[PDB]
Amino acid sequence: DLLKAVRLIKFLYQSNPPPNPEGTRQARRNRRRRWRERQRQIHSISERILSTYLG
Amino acid sequence: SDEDLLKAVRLIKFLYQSNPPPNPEGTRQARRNRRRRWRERQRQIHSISERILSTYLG
Repeated sequence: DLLKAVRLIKFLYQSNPPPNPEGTRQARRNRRRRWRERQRQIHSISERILSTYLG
Repeated sequence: SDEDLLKAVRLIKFLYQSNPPPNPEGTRQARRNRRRRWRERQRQIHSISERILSTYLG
């Protein structure tokens, strides 16, 4: 069952929608920064899950 | 090094934050339909988090 892995990864990517363009300069910038680090989390996790299937 | 794990746990927290419990308003039938969708999303996040953490061997 690879399918569990792929649906999980799919779900992860679905869960980080673009950040809010609106608010103060710093609310705008802080949300971009948090979006980019969540995306790094999502990538690293996804890498790790697929690595269990080795390669 | 624990970086990969703390990374996982912060994302998991975000996942749970994105599924807040509902306010019990509207028709009783809407209230129950809405708690039901919430439990299914919450269960989804729960199982996702577990597989993520089990990936770290613990």
